Amino acid sequence: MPSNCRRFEGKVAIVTAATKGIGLAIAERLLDEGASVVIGSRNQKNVDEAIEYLKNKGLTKVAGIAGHIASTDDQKKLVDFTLQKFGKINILVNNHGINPAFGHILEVSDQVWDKLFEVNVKAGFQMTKLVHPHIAKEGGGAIIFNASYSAYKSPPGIAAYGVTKTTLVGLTRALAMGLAKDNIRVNGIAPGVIKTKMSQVLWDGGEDAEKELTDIQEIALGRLGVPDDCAGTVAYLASDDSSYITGEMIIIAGGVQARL
Amino acid sequence: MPSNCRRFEGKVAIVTAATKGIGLAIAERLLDEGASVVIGSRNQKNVDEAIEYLKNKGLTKVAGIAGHIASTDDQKKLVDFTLQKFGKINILVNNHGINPAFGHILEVSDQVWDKLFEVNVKAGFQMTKLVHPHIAKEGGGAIIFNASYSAYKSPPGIAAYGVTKTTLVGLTRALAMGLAKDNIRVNGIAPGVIKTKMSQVLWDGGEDAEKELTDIQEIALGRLGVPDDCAGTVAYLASDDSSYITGEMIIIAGGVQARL
Amino acid sequence: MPSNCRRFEGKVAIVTAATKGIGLAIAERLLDEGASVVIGSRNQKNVDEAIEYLKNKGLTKVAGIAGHIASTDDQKKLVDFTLQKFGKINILVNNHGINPAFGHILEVSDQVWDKLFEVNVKAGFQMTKLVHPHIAKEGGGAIIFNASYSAYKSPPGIAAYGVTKTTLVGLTRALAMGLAKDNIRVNGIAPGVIKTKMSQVLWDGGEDAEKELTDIQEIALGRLGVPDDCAGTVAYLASDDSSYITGEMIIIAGGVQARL
Amino acid sequence: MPSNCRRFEGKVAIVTAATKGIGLAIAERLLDEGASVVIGSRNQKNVDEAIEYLKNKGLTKVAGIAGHIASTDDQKKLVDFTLQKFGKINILVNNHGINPAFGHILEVSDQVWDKLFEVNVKAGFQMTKLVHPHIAKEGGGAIIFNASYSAYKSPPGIAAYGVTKTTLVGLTRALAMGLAKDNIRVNGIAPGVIKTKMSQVLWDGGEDAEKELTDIQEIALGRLGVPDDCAGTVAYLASDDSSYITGEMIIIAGGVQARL
Ligand SMILES: NC(=O)c1ccc[n+]([C@@H]2O[C@H](COP(=O)([O-])OP(=O)(O)OC[C@H]3O[C@@H](n4cnc5c(N)ncnc54)[C@H](OP(=O)(O)O)[C@@H]3O)[C@@H](O)[C@H]2O)c1
Ligand SMILES: NC(=O)c1ccc[n+]([C@@H]2O[C@H](COP(=O)([O-])OP(=O)(O)OC[C@H]3O[C@@H](n4cnc5c(N)ncnc54)[C@H](OP(=O)(O)O)[C@@H]3O)[C@@H](O)[C@H]2O)c1
Ligand SMILES: NC(=O)c1ccc[n+]([C@@H]2O[C@H](COP(=O)([O-])OP(=O)(O)OC[C@H]3O[C@@H](n4cnc5c(N)ncnc54)[C@H](OP(=O)(O)O)[C@@H]3O)[C@@H](O)[C@H]2O)c1
Ligand SMILES: NC(=O)c1ccc[n+]([C@@H]2O[C@H](COP(=O)([O-])OP(=O)(O)OC[C@H]3O[C@@H](n4cnc5c(N)ncnc54)[C@H](OP(=O)(O)O)[C@@H]3O)[C@@H](O)[C@H]2O)c1
Ligand SMILES: O=C1Nc2ccccc2C1=O
Ligand SMILES: O=C1Nc2ccccc2C1=O
Ligand SMILES: O=C1Nc2ccccc2C1=O
Ligand SMILES: O=C1Nc2ccccc2C1=O
Repeated sequence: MPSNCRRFEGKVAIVTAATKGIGLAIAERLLDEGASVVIGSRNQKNVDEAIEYLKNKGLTKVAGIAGHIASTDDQKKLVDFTLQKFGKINILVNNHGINPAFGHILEVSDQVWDKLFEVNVKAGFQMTKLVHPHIAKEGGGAIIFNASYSAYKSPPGIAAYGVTKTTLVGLTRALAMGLAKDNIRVNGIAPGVIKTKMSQVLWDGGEDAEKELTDIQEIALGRLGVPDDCAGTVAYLASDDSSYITGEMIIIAGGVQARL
Repeated sequence: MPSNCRRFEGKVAIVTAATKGIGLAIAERLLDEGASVVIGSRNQKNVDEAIEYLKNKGLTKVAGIAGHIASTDDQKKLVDFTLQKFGKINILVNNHGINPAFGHILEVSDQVWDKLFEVNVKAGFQMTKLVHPHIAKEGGGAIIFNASYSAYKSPPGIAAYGVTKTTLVGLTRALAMGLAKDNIRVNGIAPGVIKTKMSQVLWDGGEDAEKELTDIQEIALGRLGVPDDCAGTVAYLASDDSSYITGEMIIIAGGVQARL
Repeated sequence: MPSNCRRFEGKVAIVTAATKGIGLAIAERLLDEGASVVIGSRNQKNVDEAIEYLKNKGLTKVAGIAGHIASTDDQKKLVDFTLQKFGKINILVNNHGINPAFGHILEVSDQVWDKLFEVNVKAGFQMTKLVHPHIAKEGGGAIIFNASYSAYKSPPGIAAYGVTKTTLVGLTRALAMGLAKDNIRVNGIAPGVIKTKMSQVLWDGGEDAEKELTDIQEIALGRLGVPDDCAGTVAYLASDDSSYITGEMIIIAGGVQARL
Repeated sequence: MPSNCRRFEGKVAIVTAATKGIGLAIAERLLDEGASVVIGSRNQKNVDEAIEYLKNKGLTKVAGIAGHIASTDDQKKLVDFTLQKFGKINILVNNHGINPAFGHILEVSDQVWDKLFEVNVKAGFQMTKLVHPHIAKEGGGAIIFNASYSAYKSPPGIAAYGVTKTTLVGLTRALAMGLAKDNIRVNGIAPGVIKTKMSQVLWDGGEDAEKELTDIQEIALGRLGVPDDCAGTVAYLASDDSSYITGEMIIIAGGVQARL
């Protein structure tokens, strides 16, 4: 698990929606590598539990602020809080996304459609616009989007959600092309089924949904992912180990095929 | 030009935003192949001129209705008008899209962002939901989305527009997967620079912008596209000549490379 | 059904390996649209039977020559035979491909590896080099490669074959970029499971084994392909309906997902 | 800079063609992270100079063997030499590739065509077959292919080389799917223009010819690559930081666009 990598000493990262699951694993890895990290999520109780969990592991250069990531008020509070705590921003990890609908795409109301894009796409664009001048001031940095393997392979039941993740592939690229002038690299991850609360539904009940879903999605490595399976990639994408990489998506899905 | 193809006798198609350019060329080709076609656009004057142009060529199985494609009132009027005129719907070509912004993606306001998705993505989803039961009643049919090569290669100046076209690649796929049960095939085109009013800006002033832009985009075939360059593909995708093809995008850009 | 399309009057096409299955369906469609066609395959008896099958349908502008498509002697003879019979070449359809191996990729001998590339890739490159000056002399034309959906989704059992089909995606593109100067458009089809002798092992077992295979393969349209499912696309790709399209692959797999 | 990463203590890697350029940078990075590495190339003098360069930096867990990577005799000797020196193999980096041709694809002789595939593809397949039982014996490991961004964007002048790199995208995938059972992850890098002897023709001309090339190549980050730009990615792909990732290609081209 430990890499002795210390690629983030003197860096400040915001990780949105990072009190559980993938976002929390990302924050932990950045802290392990020397970063200062601000995490956010809606519920102060989750912020508190996450901060405690991290500080119990000796990861103390972390602060947390509760807010709704699609609230323009709360977006500004998150960015300003980061500047107040640590004085600068180098890295933004847009990890937020909602998956509330489950059903046929024809049954997605216009309201739910707009809400999916508001939280899953627009809020990441808004957060990028807010952090941009601060990252640019440091001479550059990194922005990472957490999309989904469903961006490439449209899934049943949550297809509208999948479309918003396709959108993030394009948004990642567009911001990469537009922010290169500021030496800000924009990349993304596209995780497969990761065992978190959002995907609990699918794989509920041990091996039965954890063994058929395994080879129903066609996962070559024969297991579902865990949150930490995303952290090494985000750390790599935010570090100088990827200094010549921008605009790219890395699929983290155990070998499931959906593009060349 | 004439193909003697008559693949659409007894079929009814809606082509949105089809009084000029690509949409009008699509409607003309479907009419040439025996279809009944309803065209729409915002301005009644454009509807009138398009209907006249078509009827002067002997293409008389066409009707037109003016409306804003992002108005839910006007969407219902367009679909109901088609059912009133021709009794059924077999084919929907979502050709509408706006490109009002020009500038850096960081300067796209949240309002313009939402408007781009409302017209370029949501309205096509809304039109699909409206026509779906009618196409399904005929035993199946075709829905075609006009995306853009900029869905794959993020362009300068109109990057936000490009992201909405990336979205349509995903929406095309999602609807293909969800509407297969009704034998409704959903595919798209992704045209490069086509010489229309929307792209007049770029290639203005004869060969100078029509010869440098030619090999500034890197077009292997050494010329810009024209609206009719899209019609053969849409006709193919809506016909039984593509009866085993769904969920796919065809790039119509004269050999510009942006995916494998 | 007929399309009544007649897009190929006065045109000459070579279709390789076209005495059965997909190649024969392609040849038949071009002949139906007015073309003169030369077909070939190894076995003179298959040539005879194909020619008689076609001529019995009134498709008499056809001629056949037996040869091995990877033999440089036979390649020259096929091209010269076409020029002698019909005076020119406008269109080459590289339909040929073999898959003798079935098993794990690690058990593919170096010899079988090289043979797969010799027939499935090199022979299409060689045929392209031979026809090129003749197509260029007519002011341009079309070359179509029959790859496979396994070019994008690596299959079990025939993975090495799949790699040769990935190669053809690249070769189609490389030739498109290099022959644009001559107005020769190079595109490809990437069929899914098409019911022919080559794929019989997968789908033989009655219409229930097929229905099972469509669910395993995740074919949205719920059926296997047939050879004619490819013919309309090749005709479209070889016609002026695709005159602004080069370097592209069209997946013909009933909605199986393997790229955006 | 250092990363201080130490992810490879007790691991053994083979890096092919690794006495200059990208391969040497990869070997150096693995050694810096604690690995034992075997490097090879044709010329004993280059092996000597690479070994001395490394040992002068204190990287002494390295050994070298001269051989031709497409020689089955030399392939066996390279693998057996690694086992004799270090007892095991965990990691194979297939870095080798040649491009002797420059010109139009139509002028590539059949012989040069076959030689391109022999070195650039077949030798990596052969090396994979040789190392596989040894990596599998360790409970799994990693194989990395160095393809090229020209696998996705067909280049002028070296199109045939580009096709061999498209092949490697497919081969990486096929091997990923087939070696998953052994917990062997197979991934690839697809570098853009990296400043090495191989690419010198393109970028030699001073830091103004380079700046010009970055604009022609449309490199968002505005500079050419260097060998170390590849090393962090290979190390990441070979480490447990990518333990849920197999079958993927990472483009390392400073933001040049050629797939979604
Ligand atoms: N797990 C998977 O299968 C999977 C696969 C592909 C992609 N992803 C992506 O990974 C990301 C994280 O998913 P996860 O599975 O790790 O979820 P998770 O374990 O349920 O974590 C959710 C986190 O998001 C926070 N959150 C939820 N809504 C929020 C809002 N409106 N504003 C701010 N924070 C919010 C939650 O805290 P509060 O409740 O306190 O707000 C919590 O910290 C998502 O973008 C998802 O699309 C997940
Ligand atoms: N030309 C290109 O370079 C290019 C490249 C890639 C993709 N595309 C796509 O092709 C499609 C058509 O573009 P085009 O270049 O052919 O445009 P165009 O020639 O300017 O045609 C525009 C058509 O859309 C109608 N329209 C505009 N806004 C509308 C609205 N809100 N509701 C209903 N109709 C509306 C116009 O009529 P009214 O003014 O009367 O409404 C007209 O009929 C678009 O989706 C575009 O994104 C174009
Ligand atoms: N069926 C599928 O599921 C499927 C899917 C994707 C792609 N494809 C591709 O479709 C193409 C055609 O295959 P098919 O499925 O139509 O097979 P098929 O029905 O078995 O027909 C194969 C044809 O190729 C000829 N042939 C075989 N070896 C030859 C050689 N060395 N030289 C010249 N002709 C030769 C055969 O005739 P002779 O025996 O007389 O030579 C026969 O006419 C292939 O490239 C294949 O890879 C097939
Ligand atoms: N540079 C670029 O722009 C670029 C871009 C994309 C991909 N790549 C890929 O990067 C890889 C490495 O190339 P590079 O740019 O680092 O080239 P480089 O700096 O010229 O190094 C090439 C290395 O390969 C060795 N080599 C050449 N032929 C060999 C053979 N038959 N057997 C064993 N070793 C051999 C050479 O040593 P000896 O002379 O002693 O054999 C040398 O150590 C290649 O696969 C290339 O296709 C390069
Ligand atoms: O996009 C997704 N595809 C998935 C498949 C399984 C579990 C979760 C998800 C996603 O969030
Ligand atoms: O998406 C687009 N990319 C373009 C390039 C040139 C002209 C028009 C367009 C588009 O509409
Ligand atoms: O698509 C394919 N289906 C197949 C069945 C058997 C052998 C090869 C193939 C293909 O390439
Ligand atoms: O990316 C590349 N840049 C190059 C320059 C010269 C030769 C080959 C290549 C590549 O594959």
